[PDB]
Amino acid sequence: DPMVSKGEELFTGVVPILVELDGDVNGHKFSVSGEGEGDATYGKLTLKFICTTGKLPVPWPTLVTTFLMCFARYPDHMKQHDFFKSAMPEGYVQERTIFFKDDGNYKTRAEVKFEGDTLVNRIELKGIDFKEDGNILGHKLEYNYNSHNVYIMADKQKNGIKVNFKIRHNIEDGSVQLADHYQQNTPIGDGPVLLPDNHYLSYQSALSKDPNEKRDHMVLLEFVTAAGIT
Repeated sequence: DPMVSKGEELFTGVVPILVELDGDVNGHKFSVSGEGEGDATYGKLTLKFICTTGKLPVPWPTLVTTFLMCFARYPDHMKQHDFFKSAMPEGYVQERTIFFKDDGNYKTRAEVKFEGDTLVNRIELKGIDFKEDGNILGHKLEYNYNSHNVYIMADKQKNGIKVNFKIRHNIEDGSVQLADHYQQNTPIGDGPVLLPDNHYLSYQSALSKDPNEKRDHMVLLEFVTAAGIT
């Protein structure tokens, strides 16, 4: 399929990645830079993020979703449902509202696209209505991350997709902070895109620290595999 071919030819090997985020949560301003690489053959991403403005005013785990679904491994039987690669190289827009149960919300807008051989994720994040002493602004969230399925459906009328899912972040008292994600993606280009049957992406995410890094940062390892269309 010459369409399926165009995304294979873009993602076949290891692709360098750059991430840039500008944040404002309750007027707490911050900037994060990320670098690393994806290998969609293995559904694999390796990234390191640095808060370049000092202390990150929110927990790192709250940002993991915001900080690359074009790097999903879609099994061979499922290549015709891979919207994300299909939008490339022109890229797509990923928008979210993320409602933290009993606390504030994030509204995110991202542009995911190639800048030459580099896959780039440019993000703006605005957070509003947080409790200065809640789980988020009071940094009560554990530095860890659970596995989660993410459910994709077409949004035919917008030539794109909608994605809905919940993340439960562990609190340090042993309870969980719910983070209910609503998402929409739309291609940046005017060309055809692959619009998927309902399926899901399975995520595993491991958070770590770079022993020689003094800035406030996060090392993120993610594996992402499409499923749910046998």
